[PDB]
Amino acid sequence: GVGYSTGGWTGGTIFSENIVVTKNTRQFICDIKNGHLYKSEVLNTGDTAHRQYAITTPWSYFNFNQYSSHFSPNDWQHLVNDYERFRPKAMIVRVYNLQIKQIMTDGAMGTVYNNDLTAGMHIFCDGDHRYPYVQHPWDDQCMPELPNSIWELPQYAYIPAPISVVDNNTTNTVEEHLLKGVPLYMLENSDHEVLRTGESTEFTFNFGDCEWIENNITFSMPQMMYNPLVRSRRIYSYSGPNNQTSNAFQNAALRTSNWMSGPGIARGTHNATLQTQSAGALVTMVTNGADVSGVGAVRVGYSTDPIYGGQQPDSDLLRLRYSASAAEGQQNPILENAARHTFTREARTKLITGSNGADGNYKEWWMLPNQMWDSAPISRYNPIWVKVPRVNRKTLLDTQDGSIPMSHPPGTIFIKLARIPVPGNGDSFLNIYVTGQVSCEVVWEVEKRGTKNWRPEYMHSATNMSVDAYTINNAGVYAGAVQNADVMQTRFNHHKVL
Amino acid sequence: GVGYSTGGWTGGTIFSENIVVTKNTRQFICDIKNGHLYKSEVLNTGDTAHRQYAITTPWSYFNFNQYSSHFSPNDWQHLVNDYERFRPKAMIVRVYNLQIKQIMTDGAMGTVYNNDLTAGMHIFCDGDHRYPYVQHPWDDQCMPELPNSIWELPQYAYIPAPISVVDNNTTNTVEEHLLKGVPLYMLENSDHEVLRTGESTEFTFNFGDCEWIENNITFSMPQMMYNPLVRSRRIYSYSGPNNQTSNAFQNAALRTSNWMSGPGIARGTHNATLQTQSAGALVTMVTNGADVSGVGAVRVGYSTDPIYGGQQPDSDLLRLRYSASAAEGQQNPILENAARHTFTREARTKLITGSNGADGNYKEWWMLPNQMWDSAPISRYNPIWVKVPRVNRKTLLDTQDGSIPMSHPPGTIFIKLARIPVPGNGDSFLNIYVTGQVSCEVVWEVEKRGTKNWRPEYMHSATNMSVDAYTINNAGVYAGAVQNADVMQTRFNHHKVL
Amino acid sequence: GVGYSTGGWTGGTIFSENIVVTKNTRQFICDIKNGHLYKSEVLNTGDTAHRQYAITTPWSYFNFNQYSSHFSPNDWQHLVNDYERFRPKAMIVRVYNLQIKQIMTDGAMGTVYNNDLTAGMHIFCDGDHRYPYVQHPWDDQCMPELPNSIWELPQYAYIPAPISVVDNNTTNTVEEHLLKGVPLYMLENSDHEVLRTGESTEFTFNFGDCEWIENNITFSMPQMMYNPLVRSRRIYSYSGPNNQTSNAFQNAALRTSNWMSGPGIARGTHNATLQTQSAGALVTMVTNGADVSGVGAVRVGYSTDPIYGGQQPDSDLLRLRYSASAAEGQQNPILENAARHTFTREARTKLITGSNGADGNYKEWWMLPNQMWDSAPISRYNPIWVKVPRVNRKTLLDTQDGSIPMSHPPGTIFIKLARIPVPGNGDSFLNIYVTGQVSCEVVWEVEKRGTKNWRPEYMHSATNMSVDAYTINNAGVYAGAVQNADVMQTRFNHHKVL
Amino acid sequence: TKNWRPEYMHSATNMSVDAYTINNAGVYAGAVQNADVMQTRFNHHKVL
Repeated sequence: GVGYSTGGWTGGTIFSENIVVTKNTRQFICDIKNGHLYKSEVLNTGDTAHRQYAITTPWSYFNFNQYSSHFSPNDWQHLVNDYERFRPKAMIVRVYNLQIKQIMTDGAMGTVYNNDLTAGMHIFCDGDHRYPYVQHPWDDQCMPELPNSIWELPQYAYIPAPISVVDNNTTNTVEEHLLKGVPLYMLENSDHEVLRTGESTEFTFNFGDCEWIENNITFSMPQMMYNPLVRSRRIYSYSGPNNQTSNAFQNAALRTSNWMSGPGIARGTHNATLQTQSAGALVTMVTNGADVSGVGAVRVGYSTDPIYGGQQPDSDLLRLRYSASAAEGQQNPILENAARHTFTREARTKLITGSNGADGNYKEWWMLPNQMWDSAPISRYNPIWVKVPRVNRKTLLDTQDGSIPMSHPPGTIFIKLARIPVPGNGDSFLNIYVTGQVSCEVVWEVEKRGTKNWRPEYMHSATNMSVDAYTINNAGVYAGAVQNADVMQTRFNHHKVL
Repeated sequence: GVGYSTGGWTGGTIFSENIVVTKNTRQFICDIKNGHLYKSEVLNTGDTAHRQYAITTPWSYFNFNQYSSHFSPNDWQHLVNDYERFRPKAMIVRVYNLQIKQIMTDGAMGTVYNNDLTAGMHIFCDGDHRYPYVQHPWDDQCMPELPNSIWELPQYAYIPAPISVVDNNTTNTVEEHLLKGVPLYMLENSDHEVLRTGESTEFTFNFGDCEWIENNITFSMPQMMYNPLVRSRRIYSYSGPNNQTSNAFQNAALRTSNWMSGPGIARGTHNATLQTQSAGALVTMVTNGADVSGVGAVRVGYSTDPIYGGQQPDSDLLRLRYSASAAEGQQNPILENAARHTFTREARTKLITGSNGADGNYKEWWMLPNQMWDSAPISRYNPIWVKVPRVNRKTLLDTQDGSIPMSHPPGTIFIKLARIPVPGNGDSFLNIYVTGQVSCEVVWEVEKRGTKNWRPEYMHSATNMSVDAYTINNAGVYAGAVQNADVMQTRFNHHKVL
Repeated sequence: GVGYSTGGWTGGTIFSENIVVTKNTRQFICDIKNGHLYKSEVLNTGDTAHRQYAITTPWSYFNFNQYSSHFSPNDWQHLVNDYERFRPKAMIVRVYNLQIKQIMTDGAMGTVYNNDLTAGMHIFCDGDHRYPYVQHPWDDQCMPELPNSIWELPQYAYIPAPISVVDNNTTNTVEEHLLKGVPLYMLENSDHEVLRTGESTEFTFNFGDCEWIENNITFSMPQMMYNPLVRSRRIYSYSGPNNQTSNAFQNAALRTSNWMSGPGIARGTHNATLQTQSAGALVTMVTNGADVSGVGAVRVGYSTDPIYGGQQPDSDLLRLRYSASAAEGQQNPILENAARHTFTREARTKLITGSNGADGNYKEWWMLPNQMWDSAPISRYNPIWVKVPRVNRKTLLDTQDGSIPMSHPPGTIFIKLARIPVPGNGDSFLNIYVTGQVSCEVVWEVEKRGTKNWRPEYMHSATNMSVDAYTINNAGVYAGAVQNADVMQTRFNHHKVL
Repeated sequence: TKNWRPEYMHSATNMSVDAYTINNAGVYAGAVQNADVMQTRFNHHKVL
C-alpha cells in the first residue's frame, strides 16, 4: 500500500471579482503527548500566580484561526487595498503523506529513526463541538505564516472548572459539592479515524452567513450629517443671565443629531504582574458560594481586555497590542489600532452640566439607544473567528478583537499516535511520532466597491513599511511584520459616505 | 498489503426510546503464553491451600462480560435512571489493525522492537462452546472500563477435573481409574483463522429471548396487597385460655395471604483463610469413591456464595461484596446490595409455635410453593451473563449474581501468535507479540415505563457520590467507583405496584 | 334526558354442555367517603395491636371475587355435581339506572331526600392495575349473595408501606430515608368517566388461559399405582442381624415409587391475640435496616396462613376456616377442607431411620423433585381469583386458597360522587349520595367428564345439609350455609384414575 | 453529552420527608424546602 504520493503540494492565491482562494500546505510533526494518558494538572503555579485546574490530553490539534497563515504578505496587501469587504466562505482541509517512525536511542549514534508501516494515527474532527473548544483568538502555534516552516502541533488541554471554586473540597461543603460535579471529557468517547501511511483524509467546513469584515473609514461622524448652510429649526432653552429662561437657534453648520458614539469603558489599567495573574482591564469572577479568601481577584477571576470599544481609551497601554509571538527569545509588539483614520472609532463623550459650557467626561459610556460606530480594525496578524459560547442570553456582541463571531466555528481537528504497547509490561510503550502534510484551502467571499471621492486614498504601500518587513536573513530565519506599518490595516483604507 | 487502516475507532453510546447502543474500542496486547505449548499444572499450592489440577494453554482470550466495559459512568447513569427494564440484544466484535513485532534484546539498548510482516496471528471463536467455558462471573481482565487503557489479554486455562479425585492414582484403584478417563482439550483441534497485519475479522452474537434486568422497587410486600378498611372473612382457630378452642376474625388491615418470601439460607459464614481455600458459605464437594482423607473439605470441595437469596442474611460478611479489582496494590470494596429499597428482598420468616406469639426463626428457608420475590440487584460493575451448565436437571435458577443466565452465552474469542520456530533447533522459537484494536458494539433492548406515583423517586444523583468518583489524578491513573453510592444500583430506582 | 330506563334487571343461570352463564344484578349505594379527600391514617391501634400505615381515598369500589355472588346455591349444586372442571372465561359488568340525591336534614322530619339531576358520579376502572390492587381473597362486602339485597360499596384504601419501617423517621436515619421515598397514589391522576342520571357504562374482562378448577378425588395415592399380584424386581439392602448386609425382594402388593406427596409445613399455631396482631402460622417480616425494637414480630411482619399444603396439619386450628361474615353480630364458621375424600391431600411423610422400622416424622416437608398432589378444595363461599404480585421470581404457586392466581385479574371498578362544593366557603360541600344497579354476567367454561367407575359417587344432596341451609326467616333475613355440609365442596365429588 | 462523569439529578433522597404529601386531615403539602422545588440550571452540563 505504501509508496504512493497520497497527495501533493498546494499553494498560492487566486483573485477574482467576487472571490479569493487561498491554498496553503505545511509539513507537520506530532509527539506522543503526555504519558499517552489524560492527566489532571494544576498549571501556572507561582505562589502569587493564578494557578488553573486543567485536564491535559494525549491529543494534539490543528488551528487555522489566523489570517497570516492564509495570505502571503503580498496577497494580503492586494486584498486590503483593492477590496472593501470580505469574509470566509468555505474551508477544505486535507491530512496526508503520513509517515510514522519510531525512535530508538541506542546510545551509539542513537536516535536513528526507522519507519513503522502498520503504525496508525488517530484523527478526529469534533465538528459539532462536543468537546471543549480551544481555538481561542490570538493563540500561538497556528498554521505557520511561512510555508516550508514546520508545524509543531500543540497538545490539547482544557479547563474543566475555575480552580478556585474547588480549592478546598475538604474543609468546605460548597467547594466540595461543586467538585463532585466537575465534568470530564475524553475523545476516545466518539468515533474517529485511524490511518496507516498509505492513507489520507479530508474535512470540509462552511462558514454560514457569517459577519463581514468591513474595510472602510469616514472622516465624518454620524452627528455631522448636515448642510452647514441651512439652519435647523430646533430652538433650544438655556439658563440665561441672572434668573430667567431664554431660547435660541444654533445658526447653520451647528446642529444636534440623534446619534451618539459607540459604548465602552475608557478607564482602568493592566495588572503589573499580569504575566502570572489576570491582567485584564476587567476581571469578572464567579463563585457559587465557594471560598476564595484573601486574594486579589486578579488571582481568582478571568480577564477580558480591551474594553474601550467605541470610545477613546483615556490612557495608552489599554490598547490591544500583539506579537506574532510567542516563544521566549525576542519578537516585536505591534498594534493594529495604531493607525486611527475613521471617525466613528475614537470617541470622547462629555455631558454639559453648567450653562457656561463646563463639561463632564464619561469614562464609562454604557449602552444606550441610538449609538453608532464601526467595528475595531484587524490585520494580517489578527485572528479570524471566535466561538460564541452556548448561552441563551447575548448582548450586542461586537468583538474588540475584530474576529468573526460564530456559533458554529470551524471544528477542531485532533490527532494522536496509536498507543503501541509493549510486552514485558512495566506499562511502557513504543516511542513513535508522526509527520505528514496538511493543506488548507479557504474560499473567501470578496466584494469590491467604488466611490465618487475625487481625491486619492490611503494605501498600504511598503514604501512606508520597515526595511526588515517580511524577510529572510542569513540564517534561514524569517521576519514577519516588524512595525505597525507592516501589519496592514482594516479601517485604514476606503472612504465611505454614511 | 500492509499500510491500510483496516479499521477505525468506534465509541460512544446512543439512546432511543426502545434501544441503546454501546460502542467501545480498546487497544490490546498479547504475549506468547506458556512455552507455546500446553502444560499440566497444579496451581494454588500453599501446603494448606486448595491446589487445583489445570491445563494451561498457549492461547489468550477476550472477555466482555462486564457492564462497566460498555457504558461510561454517565451513560450508565441515564440508563438506570430513565429505563425500567433492559437486556442485551446483539453484539458485534471486530479485531483489526493488527501489528506483530518481534523482540530482540541485544544487550546494548535491547528490546528494540521490529515489525514482522508475514507473521500470523491465530484467532478462533468457540461459538458453540466445544471447549471449556471460562467467562466466569466477576473475572478480572475484561475489556477495560476506560477506553484508551490497554487490554492485556488473559491466558487461557481450565480445570479438567477436581484435583482431589486423582490425588493418588498410584496407591488407590478408584482415584486411578478416574484419572484414566480425565479428558484433554486443545484448540488446534478445530478450524480457525490466521491473519497477517493487513487483515481483520469480525464476529457477531445474538442474545436470544434472554432474561430481562428489572430495575424496580416496591415498599410493599406480596402479603400486603389488601384494603385496611375491609375485613377478611377468614375466622381462625387458636388455643384459648385453659383448655378449649375459641375462634376469631382479624379486624381489617390485618390479613393472611398465600404468598411467602423468597427462599435462601441466611446463616453460615466465610472461611478465615479463604484467600487460599474455598471461602464459600457453601462447599458442595463430590468424589466418586476417591480418597480425600483428612482435610477440611474447604480444601476439597468448591464454594458457592452468596446463599441468602430472598432472605435477609443473619450476619454481615455474607453480603456479596466486590471490587473492580483485582491486581495486588490497593482497590476499594463495594457492595451493590448495600442499598436496600425493595420490600421483596430482605425477608425474615418466622414460624409461630406457641399461642402467646413466641416465634421461631428460619435461618434456612427452603423452596416451597407460592414464594414471591425480586432478583438480586446489579450495578455498572456487575457481570452481564453466566453460562448455564449442560445438565439435564435444573432448579428455579435465580442468580444471586444478578447476571443473565443463558445456555448459549457469547462465545469466547481466542488468540495466540503463530509458533514461528527457528533453525539451530534447541526447540526454541522467535519471540514476537501482538497488538491491535478490538471493537465491541452491543445493542441493548431497553424499555421505559411510567407510573401513577405522585411523589418523586430515588435517583442516582452524583450529588451523593464520592468526590473521587470516576476520575483521573495527576499521574494518568483512573479511579472508578470508590464507594457504594457510585456503583449505581438496580432495585434502587422505580416504584412498581404488584 | 332523565326518565329513561337506561337498563333492566338481569338474573339467572344457564347450563350448556361446555359453558355456564351467570347473570346477577344488585342495587347498590354509595356515601361520600372521607372528607371528599385523601387521608393518611394509622389503623388498628390497640397499644399492643399491629397498627398499619394507610392512605384512605374518597373512592369506593365493586368486588366480584366470590363464587357465592354468581351462583344460586341450587345452581352451584348442579355445577359441582355434574361438571368435573370449570373456570371463569369472561365477565361483563354494567353500571346504570343511576340516581343521585342530596340529603337535607332540616331538623323537622329531616333527611327528606331530593333528586339532584345534573349531579355527576365518577366511575373509573383500573384495568391495567396502575393503582394498588385490593380485591384480596376472602374480603367482605363483595357483591351480595342474595339478589334483592343492597350492596354497600366499601371505601378504597391501601397500605403504602409497612408502618414499622418509618416508625421513627425523626431519630433514625434509615427509617427516615425510607420514609422519604414512600409513594402516593390518587385516582384523579388518570382519565375516567363522569355520568349524570340519564347515563350508563359497561366494562368487559377476559380471563386468559387461567387455571382450571379441578373437582375430583382419588382413593389412590401416586405411590399405589401397581399390580398387587406382580412382584417388583427391586431387591433392597438392609442391615441384617448382628453385623452384615443382607438383601431382599418385597413380595408383590408392596413396592416403592418415584412419587412423594405434596410439600408443606404441618406444624405451628395461631397467635392468641390474633384479632389484633398477625395471626398467621407464618409471619415473614422485612425491614431494610429500620428499627422495629422490642415487639413480637407478630406486631411487625405480615401473616400468611395456612401452610400445610399437601401435608396433613399436625393439629386442628391450622385449618382454613371461614365465614360469609364479617360484620359483628353473629355468623357461623365453616371449613371447606372438612370433608377429606381425596388421597393426594392429607399426607404424613416419615423417614425410616433405624432398620427395626422406627420412623421420623417430617413436620416440615420442603419442596423436592417428584412431588405429586392435588390443589386445595373450594366451595361456593371461596374466593375466585388472586392477583399474582409483580415480582420477577416465582415458585410453584399452588394457592392454599383454591383461588385462581392470575397476573391480570379483573380490574377494579371505582366510583365516588362529584365533590359539589358550596359557596360561603368554609371548605364544605353538598351532601349527596348515589344508588344504582350493577349487573355482572360471567361466562364460565365448563367441562363434563365420564368414568368407567361402576359404583355410585358422593353427591352434594341437601339431604345431608342443615335445615336452615339457604333460607329466609320471619324477618326478611337470609341464612346462607350454616354448616360444612352446605358449602358444597371441590375434591368432594368425582373419582379419577391417575 | 460526551461528559464521562455522572450529573446532578433531583433525587427525592435529598428532599424533605414532608415533600409532596397528605397528612391526617386531608391537607396537602407541596414543596417544603428548596431541595423539593426541583430546578432549572440544576442539571445538565453543556460545553459552550
